[PDB]
Amino acid sequence: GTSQWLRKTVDSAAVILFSKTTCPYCKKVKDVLAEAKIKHATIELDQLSNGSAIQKCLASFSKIETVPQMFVRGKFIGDSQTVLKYYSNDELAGIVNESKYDYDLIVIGGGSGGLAAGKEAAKYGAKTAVLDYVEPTPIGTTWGLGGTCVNVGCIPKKLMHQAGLLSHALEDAEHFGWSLDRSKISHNWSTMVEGVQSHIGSLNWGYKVALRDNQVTYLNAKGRLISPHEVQITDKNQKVSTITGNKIILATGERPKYPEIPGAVEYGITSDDLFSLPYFPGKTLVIGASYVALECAGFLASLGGDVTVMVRSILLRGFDQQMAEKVGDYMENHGVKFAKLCVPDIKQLKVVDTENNKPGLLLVKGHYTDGKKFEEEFETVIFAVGREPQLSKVLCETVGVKLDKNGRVVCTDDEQTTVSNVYAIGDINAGKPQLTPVAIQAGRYLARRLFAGATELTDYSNVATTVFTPLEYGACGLSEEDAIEKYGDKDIEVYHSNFKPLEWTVAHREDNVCYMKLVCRKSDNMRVLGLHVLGPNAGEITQGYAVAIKMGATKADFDRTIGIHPTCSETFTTLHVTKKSGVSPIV
Amino acid sequence: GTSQWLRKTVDSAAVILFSKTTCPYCKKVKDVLAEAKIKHATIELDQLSNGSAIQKCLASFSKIETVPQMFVRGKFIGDSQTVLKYYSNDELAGIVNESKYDYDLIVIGGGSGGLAAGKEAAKYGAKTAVLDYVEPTPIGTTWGLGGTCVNVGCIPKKLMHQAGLLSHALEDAEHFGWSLDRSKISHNWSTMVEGVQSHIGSLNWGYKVALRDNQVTYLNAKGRLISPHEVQITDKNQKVSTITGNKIILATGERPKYPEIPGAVEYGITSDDLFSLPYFPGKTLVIGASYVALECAGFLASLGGDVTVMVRSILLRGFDQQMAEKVGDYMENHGVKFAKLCVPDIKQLKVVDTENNKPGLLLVKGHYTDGKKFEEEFETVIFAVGREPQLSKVLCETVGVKLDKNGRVVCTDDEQTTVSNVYAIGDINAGKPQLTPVAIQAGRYLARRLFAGATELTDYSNVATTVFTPLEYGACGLSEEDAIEKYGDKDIEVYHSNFKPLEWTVAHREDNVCYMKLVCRKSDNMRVLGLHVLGPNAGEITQGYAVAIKMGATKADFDRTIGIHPTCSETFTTLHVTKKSGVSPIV
Ligand SMILES: Cc1cc2nc3c(=O)[nH]c(=O)nc-3n(C[C@H](O)[C@H](O)[C@H](O)COP(=O)(O)OP(=O)(O)OC[C@H]3O[C@@H](n4cnc5c(N)ncnc54)[C@H](O)[C@@H]3O)c2cc1C
Ligand SMILES: Cc1cc2nc3c(=O)[nH]c(=O)nc-3n(C[C@H](O)[C@H](O)[C@H](O)COP(=O)(O)OP(=O)(O)OC[C@H]3O[C@@H](n4cnc5c(N)ncnc54)[C@H](O)[C@@H]3O)c2cc1C
Ligand SMILES: CC(CO)(CO)NC(=O)Nc1ccccc1
Ligand SMILES: CC(CO)(CO)NC(=O)Nc1ccccc1
Repeated sequence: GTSQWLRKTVDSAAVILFSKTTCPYCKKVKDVLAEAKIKHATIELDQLSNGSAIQKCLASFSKIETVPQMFVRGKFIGDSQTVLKYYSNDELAGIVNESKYDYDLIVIGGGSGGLAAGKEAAKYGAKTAVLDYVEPTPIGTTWGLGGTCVNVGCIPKKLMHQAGLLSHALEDAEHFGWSLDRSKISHNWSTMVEGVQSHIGSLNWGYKVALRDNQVTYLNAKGRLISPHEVQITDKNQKVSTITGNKIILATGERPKYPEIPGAVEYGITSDDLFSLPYFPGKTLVIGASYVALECAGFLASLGGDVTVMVRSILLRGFDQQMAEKVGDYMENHGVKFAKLCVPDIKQLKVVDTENNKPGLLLVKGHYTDGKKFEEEFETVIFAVGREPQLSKVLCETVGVKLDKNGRVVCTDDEQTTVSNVYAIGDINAGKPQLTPVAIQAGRYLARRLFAGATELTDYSNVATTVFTPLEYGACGLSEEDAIEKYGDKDIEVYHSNFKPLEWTVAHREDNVCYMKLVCRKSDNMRVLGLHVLGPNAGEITQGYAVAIKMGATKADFDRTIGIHPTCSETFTTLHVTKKSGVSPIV
Repeated sequence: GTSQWLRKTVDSAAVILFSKTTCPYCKKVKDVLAEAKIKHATIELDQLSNGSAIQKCLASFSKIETVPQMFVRGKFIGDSQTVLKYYSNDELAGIVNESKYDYDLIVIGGGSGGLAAGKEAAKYGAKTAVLDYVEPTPIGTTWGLGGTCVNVGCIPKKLMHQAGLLSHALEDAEHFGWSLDRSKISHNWSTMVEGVQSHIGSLNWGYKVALRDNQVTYLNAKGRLISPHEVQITDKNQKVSTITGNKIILATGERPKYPEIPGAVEYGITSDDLFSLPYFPGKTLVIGASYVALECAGFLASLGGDVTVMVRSILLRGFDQQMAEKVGDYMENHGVKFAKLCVPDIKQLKVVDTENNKPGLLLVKGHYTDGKKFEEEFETVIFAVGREPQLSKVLCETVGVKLDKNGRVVCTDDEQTTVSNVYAIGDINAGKPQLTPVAIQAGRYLARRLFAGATELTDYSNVATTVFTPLEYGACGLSEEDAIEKYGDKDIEVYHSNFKPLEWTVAHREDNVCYMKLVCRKSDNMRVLGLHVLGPNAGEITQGYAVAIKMGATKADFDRTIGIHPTCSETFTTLHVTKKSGVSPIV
């Protein structure tokens, strides 16, 4: 396998040096390259147990067995004498810049995965271009470099969640002795939006600066792959041209869906529009039941809004349903109205006021499963009914990249498509968790395999999540129902408990609402298959346990670890009530 | 070893039944015991790989080899026929209540460890008494059942820390769009104290109820062990008497120290007085540099107080000193004044006003190492210069319990003292981390070994901690300097990074102040020896990683785990900058 690995590494690396840490000839080559500003990968054979065999395999390309050996785009360039010869004759820059293609890497899509991949590739001498374009929403909203998370996703959504959490901080502060009157304080939507957007703008700019400082070419242009190595680009002035690249990474993400009902596209909005909305939403209907639907409904209500969520069947399909029910129950007790077993069939009553920055007014008609009609007025209607790629705008069908029935790219476990120089990362990679840290790990690990000879793959199993609803829900591993489906009910033990944060005591909040559980496999030493927690700071609670689950933690490992007091997370270290026992989990 | 274990178990268990889950004769004995309200331990031999051998060893006491076999205080009572015989003749209650001693267990001290031990022991039929008495402070402060943490420790200190955190929540809420003016809001100390004390009172009462519901005898009396099995008690009316017990658990904790300078006892206070203080402290001097000193100084300043800390040498001796310096630097930038390299030499200017509930006024004189004099007026002076047991008030020297040079009890790894029926748990156990979850685990695990045949020991290694200063500091494992001392500098690699909470962006708080590091051992697969984090919610961040460290996590385990976004804790999953490299950790 050593020989297979070396051949793949030489063929794909842009500029790579084989070396040993103790060789002065290697040092002199490194210094020459560093003086001429030639970036490159380095593999130190004396730090690999397999290095003596690698040194022998090198001779298949170079006909020598010594170090240093330097390669450019699949071709042996020289040993120490040869490299210094090129340098002395001002020949080196020309050799290390010679390519069949304009770029070693073209990334189509400048989001979480695509930016991480392009920056990492450039570190190893890959001449890289990042393409990004933001197709405007139906009402015309657009934004800058950085993708869905930075502009219309994790970042603004958690900042608005923080604004909602502070409403309860203001309430709590009275009980802890502070002299404010919460009932006389109001929230200004546009003041919050301006602060959120000023931070997003600093991220847009920071990404352009980072690309420039890594020598990456940034093009604000729509990309379309028309053959394995050719990308057609259309710029802001509609000028069309073609660039070529050796490796291609598709990283174009998804966009929100609309239901096919009259008025939906013309009068409703999505999460794409919400985070820069110039007017306050007012009385709002959220249609949908995804984590996006519930997170948005949740902070709108905490800011003081009149909020309804219209649910076709269940909440958070695909998540543990006991946990999802507890999430929704908390929201209903804290102001959110729910129209259950209900679907929509939208009429405009008032146009948005772009002068006084005030919302319009809409009539929503729908129906319930019991036959009753739904008819109610709202100032804003938000659709959160899923997301999808539109790869037909990115990818000519004749190139030969295989898609699945949902239109996502079918990849091997190293992100390779059915076209061997083309790779896909992030939300468009079929079957993978659709999360920002996953896309970043995929893109960075892929760049190292392509251009630095790395072997490490991304591990997509047991990736932890957090839903940032008013009471947050964190999880890692299997839901209880999926564990029982896989192993049978007799092989599953579930430990659980309610708890109360210490911070809730003086504030007079609820006793037996926060909740956690460990779903375990009896016949495998009580292995922890899934961990679930409903409570404040659930993302901070969950993260560290994801390392232990990755390592195969059992119930005994949780028991022998001592808790930190006073914390919410410490309740995981002393769990003892099983579901099979029927004993109540309440405190 | 099976035979040794069985003999120890029979001798010490109060009421114990040997059984198999599938035996109907065992079931009938369980039902009779449950009807007569006789609590007991149960060991199911068919759930132990060693059970066939245990069944044979039982014959050394009973001369039979069948199940069920029932034992009371070291004596075989009978098989199924014999037990039902006693029940039918109204003889059973008399047999299971027969003892040489008043109690199977006496616990001296009703705190974290002592309450946990007494409640667990009672579950297995041990007739238990818990003794608790609170010696008043010099000014007369006293409190109810539950020990140091509940009354004058973790619980009130974290609630007052929460009150201080809310000051910054009020400030932040303006930037997130809320219409309050922080500069017009004040804090009322006594309103906060009343709420904190109402919660503590609910815990005092809940413990008395829990003891009553477990059939534990609670005596509010000072205990003194005068021989291995005799405890002399003095009650609230000064009446003296003697009770006897089979096993004794010493769990009496520590109390604050004072420096030996004029005026210290008469005019200063300690943490024992602070948490129920009827007047606001006003301009305050904290003398000391322990986690107690810095936590108290920190929340007093966040509530709006004029606070000075007087430091003899370093902060947080025994903790990682880079981390301790960052903690103190944050406090100094946020209002706390520090009198460095300074010691005190206290005069009264005004007596405390017990009518208008206002503090007095004090003159503090001291001196610096450079020869300058310290002289300044303060309304309150708090000493936080360490804590100590006073076991000469608990333990007659003739009993034979060995103490160390600091006066703590010298124990084996199962908490046994040099007197074989006497055990020590919690803060008075020499050499152990002095923390509430440690005391609870020790007491509960000990009760199960004494009265239910358990074998599991408490693991005191790599127990995680959190200091609840204004910016919190969490840790698990070795400090960097201790790791280098143990293994040498060439064998240690340190990965580190600054970070900024997303919540701090819109609030305009500091860029490169939060900080984390992983201290690793190169020659052991980059094993993580210590983890350290300075930031919000540091206790929630740290707890879950303590399970992975207990399991032997390496740097590779941290790398392959995916982060949760956006969280502070996720920065641990992507660390790459080493200290040896000299690259800056800033963002
Ligand atoms: C409301 C919401 C909240 C979320 N919250 C979280 C959260 O808390 N945590 C989390 O981990 N994940 C969260 N996510 C998911 C996260 O945003 C995505 O998983 C992540 O952004 C995926 O990144 P990506 O690189 O696959 O694509 P994207 O980030 O979508 O970036 C793709 C980019 O390519 C551009 N593009 C498309 N076609 C072309 C073309 N032809 N030419 C050029 N450019 C093109 C797009 O306009 C976009 O800029 C959230 C998502 C949403 C919608
Ligand atoms: C200010 C402060 C803050 C702290 N914060 C934390 C924190 O955040 N987290 C943490 O884990 N730990 C914290 N601790 C430590 C924690 O309080 C102790 O580790 C824990 O209380 C130890 O419990 P214990 O059972 O050993 O003794 P204690 O809790 O002290 O209980 C012993 C009891 O025995 C009584 N007693 C003494 N002598 C006799 C006698 N002769 N007869 C009868 N009764 C007697 C005492 O009055 C007391 O009620 C803090 C401590 C302090 C002082
Ligand atoms: C406890 C329980 C179990 O089902 C009711 O008994 N909760 C819900 O049903 N919560 C919910 C809230 C809003 C929308 C959908 C579900
Ligand atoms: C960065 C550094 C390093 O020493 C100063 O250069 N910090 C301190 O010294 N912090 C500190 C604050 C209060 C009391 C004691 C120490």
